[PDB]
Amino acid sequence: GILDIKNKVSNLFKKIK
Repeated sequence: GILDIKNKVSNLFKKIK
């Protein structure tokens, strides 16, 4: 799931702050 996985990357974007 490409959209799935990029949803995680999106989460990691705020999750990293």
